[PDB]
Amino acid sequence: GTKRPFRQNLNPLVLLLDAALTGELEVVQQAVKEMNDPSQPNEEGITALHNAICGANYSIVDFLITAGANVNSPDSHGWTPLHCAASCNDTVICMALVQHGAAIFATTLSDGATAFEKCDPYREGYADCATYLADVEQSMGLMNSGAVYALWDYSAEFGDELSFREGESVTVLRRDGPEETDWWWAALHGQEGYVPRNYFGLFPRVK
Repeated sequence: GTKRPFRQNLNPLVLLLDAALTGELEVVQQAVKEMNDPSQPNEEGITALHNAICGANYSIVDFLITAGANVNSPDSHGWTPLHCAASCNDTVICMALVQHGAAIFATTLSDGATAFEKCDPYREGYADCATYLADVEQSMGLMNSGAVYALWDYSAEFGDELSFREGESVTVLRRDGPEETDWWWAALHGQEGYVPRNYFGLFPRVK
């Protein structure tokens, strides 16, 4: 025990990530106060919220979302918190993410899969989680008078596309245009144009 010298400047992120994973709510709470950024990723693109979800620590998921953890943060492989939650058929976490601004149509980096597609047919809760995510997919651009919330800036690359800012309420006019499966015809400040599905949530972010 003698030999190892003590560290004077421990990294709150390393403590946060470990706590989020093992299930140490109080450690996570103190670590969040300490640093600016709870949503800060490690090398792999893994956040407190990722670890909390894979650890199945519902109390820490809830605390991290409320404190304004990035519900859309992709890891190295383009897996969002919603992808991870779906892969465990975790309907309760899927609901909490969607309700705090998760992008239902977000696609992974390699092979371009949605959260719905990551549901595990050989584990409890498959039907419940698949049903929920498919219902959110259906509901998007239909609920809230077609209003959906931009989760990033976008710059039109053709004249029939709509530019928009992070946070802006965009109104979907037509979804199922057979001409585009990944794009909606939408309205913002009396402009009309195609917007990409995967940029939007059913609810806004927390600040």
